[PDB]
Amino acid sequence: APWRRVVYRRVDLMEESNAVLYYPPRPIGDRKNLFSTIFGLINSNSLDVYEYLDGFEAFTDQYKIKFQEFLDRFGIYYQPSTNKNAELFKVADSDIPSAEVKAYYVKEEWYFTPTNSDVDIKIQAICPIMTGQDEFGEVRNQPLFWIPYENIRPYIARERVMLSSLNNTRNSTIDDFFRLNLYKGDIVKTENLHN
Amino acid sequence: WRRVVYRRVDLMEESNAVLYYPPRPIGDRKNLFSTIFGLINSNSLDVYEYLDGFEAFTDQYKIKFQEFLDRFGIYYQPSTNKNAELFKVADSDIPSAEVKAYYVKEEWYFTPTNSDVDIKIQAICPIMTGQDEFGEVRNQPLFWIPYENIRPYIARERVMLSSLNNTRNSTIDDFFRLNLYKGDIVKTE
Repeated sequence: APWRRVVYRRVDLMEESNAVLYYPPRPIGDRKNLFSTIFGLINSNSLDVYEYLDGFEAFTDQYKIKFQEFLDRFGIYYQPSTNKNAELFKVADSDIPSAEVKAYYVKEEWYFTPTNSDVDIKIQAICPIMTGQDEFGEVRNQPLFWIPYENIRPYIARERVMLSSLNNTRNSTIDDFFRLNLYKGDIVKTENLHN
Repeated sequence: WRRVVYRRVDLMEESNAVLYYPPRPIGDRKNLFSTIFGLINSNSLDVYEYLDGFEAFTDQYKIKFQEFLDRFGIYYQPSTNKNAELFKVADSDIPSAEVKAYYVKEEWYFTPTNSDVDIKIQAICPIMTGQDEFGEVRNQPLFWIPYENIRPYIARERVMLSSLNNTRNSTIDDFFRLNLYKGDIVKTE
């Protein structure tokens, strides 16, 4: 009787509708983009992120990202932290690949409501995709990790963003952008859920 | 004296086709990736995480086979004999046909003899080409194999080479040790 599916969408930050998640490419003054926010939150032990696996998502302790391994894997320069409670490592903004994350994978869950006869679309998780040259000169698109939407929601609910579709209200947040499905992207995968 | 050189070895090229031969195990004949995969599954080979910028052959970066299978979407089932294999993996799900290149890490020794450049293989990295869960075709370095770890096994793997006038005594170890592979330098340290 219940009718559910999982939909994965590729959200390109170069498109006007999604540009809000990219500006500024590197932090300027008080403003930073979504990736710079995410990176800062992982470094401050405020956000649990999970390994990108090809074919499924597992938000378990086994697949929880080991931040140092992540930094070493993607060649991000770091130094020891002078206060382990504030940050796991000392990482300068210029070494953070916030300008290189030009797309996100967005996992949604579609739920049929019996009484309403309508379908509810709810964001479940997001995955930043980094574009850049590897150590061997190859340009690669690399999904970095999965962020369960519940983990990031308290922080993006406190991040104000201007949206032309919302007539540039100063009350809209990044959480509103995702919850209200204001992002645009193509469906890259679908999975029917079998209860 | 020493210098680290990385070479991309394309398995499609005639000179390197011997490492790709056959794309999947034809009865008893298996290619280099199939041998590697089989040894990791039988707990006979230690392989290490591919890191962008450096190689660390330490316990911290040792590949965990199940995590590797999950990460690269290789279908597996529980093993019926844990002593022979960690997991039951069908040949069609083993990406032996999708590994069409390797990164080869070389140590160059130079001397004061003259310009003796002696090239010693240090490690190899299979590169898998294929579509991910989201339809994107990607080139993915899988892991680093220290050459010493694989050497005793590929020293027992016979291969026919036209450059060696098809002797039945040449091994895959000879192919690597004698620098019979061909490829472009992609990085120098």
